[PDB]
Amino acid sequence: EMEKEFEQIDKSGSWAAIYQDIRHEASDFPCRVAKLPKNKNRNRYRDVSPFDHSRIKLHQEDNDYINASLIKMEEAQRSYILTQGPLPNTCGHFWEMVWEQKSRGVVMLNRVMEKGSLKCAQYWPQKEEKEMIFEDTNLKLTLISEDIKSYYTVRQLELENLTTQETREILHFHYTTWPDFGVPESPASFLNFLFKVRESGSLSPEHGPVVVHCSAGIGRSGTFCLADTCLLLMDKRKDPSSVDIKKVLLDMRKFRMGLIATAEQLRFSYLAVIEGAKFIMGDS
Repeated sequence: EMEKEFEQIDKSGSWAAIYQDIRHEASDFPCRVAKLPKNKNRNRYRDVSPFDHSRIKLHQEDNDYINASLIKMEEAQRSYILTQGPLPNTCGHFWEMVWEQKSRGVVMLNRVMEKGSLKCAQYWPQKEEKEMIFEDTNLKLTLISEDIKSYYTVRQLELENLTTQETREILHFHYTTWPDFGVPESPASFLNFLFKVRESGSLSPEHGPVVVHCSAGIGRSGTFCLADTCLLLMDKRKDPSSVDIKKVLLDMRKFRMGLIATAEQLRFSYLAVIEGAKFIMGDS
């Protein structure tokens, strides 16, 4: 299994080089809509944009733009929407997208404030008595309950379409202990969070794709998604060896640029995968 390749790269200190070549090989597609002057304030990072071919479009004739990409993994048959942490002006959009795409879960792998700066808006209500209503998108959001734990918190939110008056339970999985641009050192904590996300059914085919985000929606998001798909493919085939993580990542990269922000996050992905393989291989 890839545990050997890991053993090698590690003992050869080739992680940075391995990673750079992935960059060298990554797809390049236009992000023209993202770059339109009108969408300037809809993007958190000038350098992180959704390709036009895979971007999620809002169902509104006004401005259908949201910095979000539909990562569609055909082989594994799993889809994810990776997106930047919503901005003060784009939280309505974010929830409109969650609604229109029929998402059931939202995986947040960052904190509103990191390294002294605001890396994401507070797009969800922290107290059940104080719900949020997104006037622009005409949606109401309410916290029904939350289960806070050591390094993560799961929240149960109710999103209501004030138009159709319809209601939906949205599960919010928030990893609170993962360093920006970092690795959550210990595949254990990551995998435990991953499996909690899985067990919720949020990742199931019967639901729209799960919305995964961090600040830019490429580093830690890439990691979550990469480790999950790799484990999914090993599962389908019940054959850990048939999985090439670099090929998997390069395929995710055709849907959104920059997934896996540092060589360590890549190294971490192997770790989480090789270790998650245990369980996936019958050692539940």
